[PDB]
Amino acid sequence: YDLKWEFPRENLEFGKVLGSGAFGKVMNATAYGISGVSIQVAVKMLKDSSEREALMSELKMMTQLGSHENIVNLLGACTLSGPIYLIFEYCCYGDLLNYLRSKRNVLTFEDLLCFAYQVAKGMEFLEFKSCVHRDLAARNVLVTHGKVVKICDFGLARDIMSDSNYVVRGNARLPVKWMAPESLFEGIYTIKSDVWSYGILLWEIFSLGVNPYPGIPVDANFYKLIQNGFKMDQPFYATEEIYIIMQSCWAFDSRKRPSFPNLTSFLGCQLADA
Amino acid sequence: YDLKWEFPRENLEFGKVLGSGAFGKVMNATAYGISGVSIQVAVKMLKDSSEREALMSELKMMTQLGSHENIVNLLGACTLSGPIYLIFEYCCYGDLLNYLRSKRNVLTFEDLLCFAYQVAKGMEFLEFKSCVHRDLAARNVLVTHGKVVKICDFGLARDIMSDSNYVVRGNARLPVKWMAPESLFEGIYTIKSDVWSYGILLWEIFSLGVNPYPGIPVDANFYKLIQNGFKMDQPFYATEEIYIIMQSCWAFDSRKRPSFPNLTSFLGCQLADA
Ligand SMILES: CC(C)(C)c1cc(NC(=O)Nc2ccc(-c3cn4c(n3)sc3cc(OCCN5CCOCC5)ccc34)cc2)no1
Ligand SMILES: CC(C)(C)c1cc(NC(=O)Nc2ccc(-c3cn4c(n3)sc3cc(OCCN5CCOCC5)ccc34)cc2)no1
Repeated sequence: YDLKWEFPRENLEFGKVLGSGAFGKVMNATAYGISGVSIQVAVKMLKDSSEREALMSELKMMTQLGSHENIVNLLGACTLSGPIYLIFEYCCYGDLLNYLRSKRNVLTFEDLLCFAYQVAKGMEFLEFKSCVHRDLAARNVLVTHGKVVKICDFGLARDIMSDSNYVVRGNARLPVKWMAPESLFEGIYTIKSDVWSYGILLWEIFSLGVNPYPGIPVDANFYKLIQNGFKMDQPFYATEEIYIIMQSCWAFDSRKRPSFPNLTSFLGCQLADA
Repeated sequence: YDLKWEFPRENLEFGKVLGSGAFGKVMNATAYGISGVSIQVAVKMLKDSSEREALMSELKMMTQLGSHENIVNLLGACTLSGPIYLIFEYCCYGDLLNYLRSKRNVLTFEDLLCFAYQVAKGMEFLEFKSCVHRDLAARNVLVTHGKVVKICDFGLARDIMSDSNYVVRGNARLPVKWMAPESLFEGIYTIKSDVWSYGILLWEIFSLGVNPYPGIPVDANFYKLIQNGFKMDQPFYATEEIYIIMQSCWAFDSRKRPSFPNLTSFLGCQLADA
């Protein structure tokens, strides 16, 4: 743990709560001298030592990572004289899933294309840094000024007990509709697992925030539907090209899916034309 | 049949034979006053009235079609005082399949990308004109000056009795490895059937002319292999992007394949980058 991250907690001026869960929360705050004179920041904190580490493990993970434009970037932390705080960039428009739903500032197709592009840029970065995201969805992407989007993970700051998209499977509560077959049936999580999730995230964007596999519940039939190769139909705001791209992320063989460098090229092409 | 097509057969100066079959042939010739003062042309002709029409039906089909750059274009015809001739543009480098094989003028990846692009341009044209090609392969594409490629059909000017890629199935001899499942199992031939063939043609280009499904013979197992969703692995000269594109042409559902306008956009993007 580098010392340059350590930020005076007294310089933090707390505002409203941005998200809450059973383990922890994300507050909004004003931080003096971390950038102007002060900026808006988002602060992660807890509310049990089995999770005092899971935060600390997130702390060292975010510092090793390095910054990217399409990632919620760490600015500082408080880890010495009191409770642990992780200080992030503030994304004033909240998560992408709600942002899309509320937009049903006017929203164009090219914006949709941009959102998709930036997320693939951000996952390309993670691929390079050799990370996997175990919960990649639209709800785990934030929106800031200038239609910029940043990938994040609420993790302990989301109440999964009351989120219907997290389904009890085995000794856990998982976001099943976003998960790859190897994840579901072998507990495997790779960058290509993320690619499958990205495909679902594309569906989320170009449906404008419709729940994946709409009208289909998560029961015994769903797992056999996925396992027999079921794929969603085209979402309303998808072009023909995008749907094909979206479909490649859903190859049952994880080896047959595109990489994120591939996805960035495919979507870069679409942006240049659109 | 418009009269502007009618060309004086005396103005034709015949050279070598460019292709032969059981029904007819394609001669090379010099035609005076059909364009310079004279040009090289390719002439289709027969060698039985059940095929005197199949040629005449090709004649009226090529005149209704209109010209495109990536199509072997009709220039004139002789249909009044003697045997029927159809006068086409001359493509001096022969068919694309041999051209690739002999190149194993130096050949670059971007040329490969261009070949693929032009063929999709040409099939996009046919799609618009509401035609299907029932035999789309690399062997049915010609190469001219400037690395330009033009789609064609030898048809009666190819000896299928001695071409191992035409397999006896039912009461016919068909190019099985290039054929879509609906074609094979329902006798259906649509523009999306052509899309599947285009996928195989891509494989041909980026393998540099390797026979599709190499090491796999056309027997009972092959039809059940295709029917159970078997797809070729990546050809040696394919990039990651191209393979994904190539794979979309092979969706078992014909409705899930890209259109040719789609393919042109996908490959146009790749050209712009490469
Ligand atoms: C990606 C990677 C590296 C794997 C990772 C990240 C990670 N860790 C994290 O991503 N941590 C983290 C950091 C910040 C946030 C976060 C949430 N919000 C903001 N930052 S800014 C914000 C603003 C919000 O609402 C504003 C008002 N809106 C408009 C009006 O209506 C209400 C909504 C709501 C939530 C919200 C979440 C998680 N650990 O690993
Ligand atoms: C597409 C559509 C509309 C469905 C269609 C087309 C259609 N009908 C047709 O496409 N007809 C047609 C017209 C021309 C040719 C043809 C063949 N060749 C040429 N034109 S120019 C040429 C030159 C060749 O060799 C030159 C020397 N090479 C280099 C040295 O080694 C030897 C080889 C060989 C073949 C050849 C084929 C078919 N009917 O419908």
